[PDB]
Amino acid sequence: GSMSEQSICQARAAVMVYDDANKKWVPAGGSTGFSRVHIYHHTGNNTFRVVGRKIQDHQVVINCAIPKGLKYNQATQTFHQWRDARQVYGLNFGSKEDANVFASAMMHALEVL
Ligand SMILES: CC(=O)N[C@@H](Cc1ccccc1Cl)C(=O)N1CCC[C@]12C=C[C@@H]1CC[C@@H](C(=O)N3CCC[C@@H]4C=C[C@H]5CC[C@@H](C(=O)O)N5C(=O)[C@H]43)N1C2=O
Repeated sequence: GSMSEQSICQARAAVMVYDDANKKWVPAGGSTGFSRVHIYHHTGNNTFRVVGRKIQDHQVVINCAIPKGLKYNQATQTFHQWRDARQVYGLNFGSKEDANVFASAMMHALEVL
């Protein structure tokens, strides 16, 4: 938390999860809109996670570990995505600057893990 984790970036993005059964992206957490998406570094054990909160109502729409070896796909300059055993996640960034901020922090996490 506040004492164990440190934010290494903030970026604006609509967070989406892939509905594998329907072959469609769905808003993470149930409602379409932009979130503030952090990567948080647990400095103690050198782990990272992605945490995003809807700007409007503060709902946490994503909270997922970044595992070592993750393949992070920059599909376009403003839409990046990744997978784990359970979900495919997509970040539709509000600008290329946000995309670069977040990708730059994710790529750091992946090299230091
Ligand atoms: C082997 C594998 O798993 N491959 C993954 C990718 C991957 C590769 C390597 C490592 C991890 C991963 Cl994750 C894969 O390809 N995946 C993950 C499931 C989703 C998808 C599969 C098919 C569709 C084709 C279309 C494409 C897609 O979704 N978009 C294209 C460009 C961005 C464009 C942007 C936004 C969203 C807003 C909704 C819709 C729209 O804009 O209307 N849309 C889009 O159309 C978006 N797909 C994918 O990304």
